[PDB]
Amino acid sequence: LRSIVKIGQGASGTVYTAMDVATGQEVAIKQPKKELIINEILVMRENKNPNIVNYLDSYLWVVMEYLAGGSLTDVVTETCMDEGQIAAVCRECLQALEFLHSNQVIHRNIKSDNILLGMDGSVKLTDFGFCAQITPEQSKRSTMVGTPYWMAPEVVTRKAYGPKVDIWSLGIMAIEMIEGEPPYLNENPLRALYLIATNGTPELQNPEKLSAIFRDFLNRCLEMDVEKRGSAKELLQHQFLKIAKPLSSLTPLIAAAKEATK
Ligand SMILES: O=C1N=c2ccc3ncsc3c2=C1CNc1ccc(S(=O)(=O)Nc2ccccn2)cc1
Repeated sequence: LRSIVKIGQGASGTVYTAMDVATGQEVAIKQPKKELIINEILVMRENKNPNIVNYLDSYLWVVMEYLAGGSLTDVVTETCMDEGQIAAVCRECLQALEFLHSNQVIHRNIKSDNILLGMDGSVKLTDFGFCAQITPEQSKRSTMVGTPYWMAPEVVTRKAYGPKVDIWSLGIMAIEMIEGEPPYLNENPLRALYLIATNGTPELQNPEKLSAIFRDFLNRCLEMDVEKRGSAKELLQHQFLKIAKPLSSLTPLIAAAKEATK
């Protein structure tokens, strides 16, 4: 409990900004279910990585690092991304996922909403409120947690699921970067859950627009066979990531996004 211790929209609490007095760093400060809070700070403090929004301190308040580029959601809903930019974002997210999975942590809520962007093009992950710390003795989980449209079918059907569900969600995020929305978004969340259960691997509106390499990456991200689905370390070696652009190539997207949402 106590043991470990304005850009605000209502959200699930509010957000503000500030500056470091001594070093000058700019920081962002977040201001129902406290047990999840305990899990969240514990997981955040011991899992620092360049591709994760780093947790600074706590006081309920939470101080974490500053990224002024916004979230990937504004980019995917207001801009058109090309395969190079998508590959760069996917590589950053896969690096974060490899780091977490090597530490036996499953995010379970990967989506464009939980990706933050720096003005330099930095791609980072956040929102650990839905973590799953697994172990050799208990390495699977059946709780139906996450956001419906991004949830893997094995999670939806409450089967035994592992870290690769994150991979599935990453694939859904890739569809976001292609079409602007995850599959079934016009449907309500419950019908969306049923459609994920009954259809399986989602179909793209216009797959013809994609290179065979990108289709291959998606097919290895959205494979129903968990053994056949790729791990983060396996996917980091995919040829798709070879056509990745420099992160500095996301700065225009960010610039476009802020123009669109103003
Ligand atoms: O840098 C950040 N680290 C964060 C960690 C968690 C978190 N949770 C919600 S936001 C956030 C974090 C940020 C930055 N968040 C952010 C929010 C809005 C914008 S913005 O493009 O919309 N600019 C602004 C600025 C003031 C008021 C409203 N919007 C930019 C970054």
